[PDB]
Amino acid sequence: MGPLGSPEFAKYARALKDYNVSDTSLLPFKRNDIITITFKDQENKWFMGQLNGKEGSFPVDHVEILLSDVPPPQPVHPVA
Repeated sequence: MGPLGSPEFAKYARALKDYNVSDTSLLPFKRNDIITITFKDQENKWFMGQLNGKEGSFPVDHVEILLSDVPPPQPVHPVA
């Protein structure tokens, strides 16, 4: 064994709580939300994800990572 070859990566994520952002460049959402990880950033600080017509970023302080890439049961209600 020379180089470390291991399956250490991600694919999907689920917001653990509500997140807010103020810069027209982030991705705000609510608890229990599946954040479709579209592009990892620091794999520890910020994360580029997107969901219901939303695409931006969010800190790891409130988002889990789903390696199995399985779609969990999520609610759907467009606020008006």
